[PDB]
Formats: sequence, C-alpha cells, structure tokens
Amino acid sequence: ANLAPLPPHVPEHLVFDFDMYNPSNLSAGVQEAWAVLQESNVPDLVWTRCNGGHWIATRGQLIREAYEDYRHFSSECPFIPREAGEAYDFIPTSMDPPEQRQFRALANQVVGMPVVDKLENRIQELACSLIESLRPQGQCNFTEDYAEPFPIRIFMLLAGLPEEDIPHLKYLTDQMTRPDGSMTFAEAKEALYDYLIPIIEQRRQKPGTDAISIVANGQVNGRPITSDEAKRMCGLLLVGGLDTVVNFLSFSMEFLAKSPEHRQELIERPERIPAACEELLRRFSLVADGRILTSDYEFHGVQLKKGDQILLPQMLSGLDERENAAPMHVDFSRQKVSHTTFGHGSHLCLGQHLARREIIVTLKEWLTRIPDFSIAPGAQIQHKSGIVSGVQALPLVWDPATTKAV
Ligand code: DRB
Ligand code: HEM
Repeated sequence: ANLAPLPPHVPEHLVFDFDMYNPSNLSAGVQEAWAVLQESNVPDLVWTRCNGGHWIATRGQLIREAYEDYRHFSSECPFIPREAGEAYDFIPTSMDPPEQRQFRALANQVVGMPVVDKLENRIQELACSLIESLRPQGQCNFTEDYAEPFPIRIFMLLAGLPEEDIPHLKYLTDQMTRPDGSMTFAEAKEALYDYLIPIIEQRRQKPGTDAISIVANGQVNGRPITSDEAKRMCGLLLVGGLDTVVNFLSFSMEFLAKSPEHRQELIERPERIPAACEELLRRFSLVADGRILTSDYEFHGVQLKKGDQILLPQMLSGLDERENAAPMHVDFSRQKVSHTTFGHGSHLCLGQHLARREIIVTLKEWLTRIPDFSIAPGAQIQHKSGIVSGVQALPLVWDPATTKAV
C-alpha cells in the first residue's frame, strides 16, 4: 500500500489516504479524481499516509490562507515527498520573501505583461504555422503535434535561442519530469546548466534584448547576479512554462473536441474567448505543490508540527463548490470565475500573462482553421496525476473539407 506510520500528533479522524501520484478513479478524469477530497465526509484538512505522509488542504479557503502565510508555510520544501523538494535548486521556487522578491522582480522583466503584449503576434505566427502544417492531415495527436512544440518554441523566441537546439533541449527537460532512464534528475539538470552557462556568460559581456541577456545582466542585492543564480533562474523560466502549458492546452482541447456546442459558442462569439480561457483555467486546473511548516502551528483547529509537509492543491480552489456553483460545469458566461490555477500569494505564477496569451491565441487560431474536430473514433483519453497533472495523448480528427487555410 506504501503507507507511512501515522505520526503521534496527527488525529486518526483526519486520516484520508489520498495518493497524489495515483488517485483512485483516475479513469473518471484527473480533476474528478482529486475532487473526491471535497466530498462531504472529507474534512477541510486531512492527513494522508501515502508518499511519506503529509497534510492536504481540500478547500479553497484553506489553500489560499496557507499560500498567503509564507511565515508558517515555507517554500523551502515544495514537493512531496521531502527527498525531492530538498534536492531541487531552481530559483525562486524554493525561496521565501524577502530573498525571493529580488529574483522575482528580475524574472518579471522577461515574462511580464509588457513583454507578452510585445510578443503577442509572434506567438500567433507560431501557432498558425503549427496548425497549418496539421490542417490538411485531418488528424493529429494534439499533445505531441501542437501542445509540446508550441511552448518550447516560444521559449526559444523569448530566450533568443536557435531552432536547431529544440530536440536536445526538449529531451533534457523531458528527463526532469518524465525520465526514460537515460539520465537522472541531477544529470539532466546539469546538462541543462552546461548548455545555459556559456550563453549566460557570453550575453553578460555582449547582451541582446532576449530573456537570457536580461537575467545575465541583472542585479541582486546591490551586486551583479552570479552565474549560479542566473542558471537556476533561467532553468525555471524554461521548465515552468512547458509541462503546465502542454497539459493545460491538452485538457482544454479534449473538452472542446467532446463539446460541439462550446466550439460553436466561440466561433459565433469570438469576443468570449478570453473569458472562455479563464473558465477553462478554473475547470481544468492542474498544479498541486506544497509547503513545509516552519514551526508548530495551530491551523483551523488542527495541530501542525514543525517540519510537516502540506500539499496545497492549486487545482482544488476553483473546483470547490463553496467557491463556484456547479464546479464541474464549463460555463464561459460565469460572472465570477474564482480559482488559484496560477497559484496565490508571493509565488503567483510569473508566466501567467504569457500562459493566457498562449491559450487565447491557440483557441482563436485553431477554431479559425479547424472549427470542427472530434476525438478519434474508438480512442479513450487517459489522464495522469502528480505535481502537474495531465493528458497522456490526445488523438483528434476532422474533415479537411471543413477547414480553411488563413
Ligand atoms: C525522474 C523521476 C522523478 C520522480 C519524482 C519527482 C517528484 C517531484 C519533485 C522533483 C520534480 C521537479 C520538477 C522540476 C520542474 C519545475 O520546477 N516546474 C515548476 C513550474 C511548474 C509547476 C509550478 C511551479 C513552476 C513549480 C514547479 C511545478 C516527486 C516524486 N518522484 Ru518518484 N522518486 C523521487 C525521489 C526518489 C525516488 C523516486 C521514485 C522511485 C521509484 C518510483 C518513483 N519514484 N515518482 C514518479 C512518478 C510517480 C510517483 C512517484 C513517487 C511517488 C512517491 C515517492 C517517490 N516518487 N520519481 C522518479 C523519477
Ligand atoms: C497554464 C500554465 C501555467 C500554470 C497553470 C502555471 C502555474 C504555476 C503555479 C501554480 C505557480 C506557483 C507554484 C508555487 O506557489 O509554488 C507557478 C510559478 C511559476 N511559473 Fe507558472 N504556470 C503556467 C505557465 C507558466 C509559464 C508560461 C511560465 C513561463 C516561464 C511560467 C513560469 C513560472 C515561474 C518562473 C514561477 C515561479 C514564481 C515564483 O516562485 O516566484 N509558468 N506557476
């Protein structure tokens, strides 16, 4: 079963053995599988003995509160189990303010709204190229053919890196979250650093207007950013916008493929696309990381112990029936779409603006060229669960005669 012995300070009545890496009824959909944590018989805050043992906040109120309170809930160990969150070094994911603030401001210079607005049409040009290449085929595995190539190519654009480096960079990042065995996490991480360091050092001396140049020439605490800090920052800027976007776009397209009326709504009402993007972000939320207790702390009537890890599923806030009525229903016209899909608090996703642009551009450009599409006949879509939950594959089909080259 792989259950760790219940710590003495944890009450038995709060035990609920949820496995974030293999939840029951995953076949019903990953968001639905996690939603079991919100059924009436489950407390607001529970302890699971799976994956080493850890707390799980199941309601939006608690999830938000914990993310706001970095003093008690530290990012030093954000992953479960502990012997993975202690190893990882990317900046500034494992830092708490004030330390985190300096690096966060610098990162915002490369992915902030001003930059996203400026690269807006370049992202569109990339989406159109990928979609046009698939259009005549009448079929594709959305995840492999569009979802994966899109974000990585956008990173190359952002970081001013050559297209020829994509296959290798993609492989290195793939090994960090989906290893085939050729490389350990440390080896993949170091391989990434071996690639980034030379570029960082060269652009420190002869800078451009790209993301790496900006980070390399950044300042931290009155002095210049070190090579170690720069590579760790660039590393997160790379990995942060890959799996999240790949899987999110896949969840969204899976829904649209199965929902003809929703596709038509966006075709007839293009102005609703941004709102649709927000509603999809709520319904198909997919991240679930955590924090570690800095000291003994009583939280909502529960005794938390220093060193205890707590999973705070960003995914769950928007699915909470206390926040949004009929949470499993996708309604593009909701007046108030509440969610913490991009996180909450000091670590709120720095790439949130880039992500929304990628989503909106994908939706508009795909529906413009391929308005009518469906899940391939006989195909059964499978999901996966973890820190970033997702879709294994998404075989889509369409009649080329119903499409149009634009
Ligand atoms: C290669 C790899 C990774 C890996 C992880 C990684 C993490 C995650 C921590 C390290 C991952 C780091 C991600 C880096 C990228 C990144 O930072 N993205 C960012 C970005 C996007 C979101 C949001 C924020 C911005 C923060 C972050 C996430 C957590 C657990 N394990 Ru699992 N694991 C971990 C350590 C030691 C052994 C081990 C095993 C052993 C056997 C079988 C499984 N595992 N493992 C794998 C699949 C399913 C279950 C599973 C378990 C289950 C229980 C116990 C161990 N293992 N494992 C294995 C290989
Ligand atoms: C749909 C897509 C995305 C989702 C759902 C998502 C979600 C998240 C979440 C939940 C966090 C905070 C985690 C925590 O509090 O520990 C986060 C952090 C971050 N994300 Fe994203 N993200 C997305 C896209 C992107 C993109 C496109 C980039 C581009 C580089 C990116 C860069 C980052 C960075 C650098 C951080 C760290 C912020 C900090 O620690 O201060 N993300 N993201």
